[PDB]
Amino acid sequence: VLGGVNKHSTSIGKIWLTVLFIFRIMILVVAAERVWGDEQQDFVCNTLQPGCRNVCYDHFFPISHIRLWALQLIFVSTPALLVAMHVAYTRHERKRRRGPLWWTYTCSIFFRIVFEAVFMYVFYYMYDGYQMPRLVKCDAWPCPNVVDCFVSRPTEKTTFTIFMLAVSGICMMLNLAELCYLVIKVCL
Amino acid sequence: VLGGVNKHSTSIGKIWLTVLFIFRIMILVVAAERVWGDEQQDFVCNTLQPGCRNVCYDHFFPISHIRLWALQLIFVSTPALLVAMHVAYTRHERKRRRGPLWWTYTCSIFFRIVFEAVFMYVFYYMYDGYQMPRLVKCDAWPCPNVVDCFVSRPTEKTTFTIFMLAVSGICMMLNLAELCYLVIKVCL
Repeated sequence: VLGGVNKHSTSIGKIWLTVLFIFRIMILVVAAERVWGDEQQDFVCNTLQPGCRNVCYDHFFPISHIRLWALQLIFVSTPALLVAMHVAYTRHERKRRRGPLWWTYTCSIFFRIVFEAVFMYVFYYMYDGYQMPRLVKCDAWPCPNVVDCFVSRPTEKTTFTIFMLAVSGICMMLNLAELCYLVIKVCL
Repeated sequence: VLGGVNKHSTSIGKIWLTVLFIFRIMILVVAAERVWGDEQQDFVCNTLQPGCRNVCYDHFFPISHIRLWALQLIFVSTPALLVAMHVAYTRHERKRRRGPLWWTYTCSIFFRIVFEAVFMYVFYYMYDGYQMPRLVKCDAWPCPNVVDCFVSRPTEKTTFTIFMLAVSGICMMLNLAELCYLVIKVCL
């Protein structure tokens, strides 16, 4: 909350973006330890081959969904943290002894859009959609031929994937609107 | 032994065919209860699906090898048994009150060749050779995808298959030679 206020921030940055960020954190907290807790423990494969469970789970879930969202939240909140420290350092120096603050705030907004876009592209490149399947067919060594494996709670995981994707898309739109608001105001 | 002697039988029928028939029976006796005893019990499939062991074994071994050879021995010894009863019935009637005996003996030889050839063709139509595989890949319902299954004692079963096939082929040749001996003698 505190690390989201600047003298150049409009109502969108002060209120709507701050609420959405808290919204994403709250959803992640309630859906991490309980929904994705038994992702590998309850991954059931129809085989007698030792080691097939480990390789098939790792093949279809190279990075867990909750870990991807945790990384995204850390990345998109870094530019806001950098701006706050720069403000304090400048405020300390000014007392001791647009402008520079305008460029730092504008640059932070640009990096928030880039980090938001990159993480959703990685999601689509890696899981080709939002729908988690009930069944996966795995043929990696040492599994013989093709082995059927069954995912834990596919429907609940699909529902939360839609929530995070939708809010992330809304956050990118709000950041874009704020960037356009600052550019046109200084230009015209 | 007794049911293999007729007044029209040459040395081949009296000696060589009788020894070969005893040879096949002796081999079958020592190789039935011990080599094929655990054919299904030691049939191991790499799966957790219930019922996959039953359907895959039945798919690849519709009739056991030993049961096929037992049926063949019964069939090829039937014409010899029929001839012996006809001789006793004729001998009883003659006392009570070439020729007919020549045709009965000749017909029995012809049926022995036919039964021998039919059972060998059935073996090749059903198992496409004498080599028993170590591994069979089975995809019949309810087995998921393709399941690996492992045969019990494939090498020992292959060795006895060669023995029975070789002796059956020799028995067919000897029967053919005896048939030609009788035909040319009566013709010329």
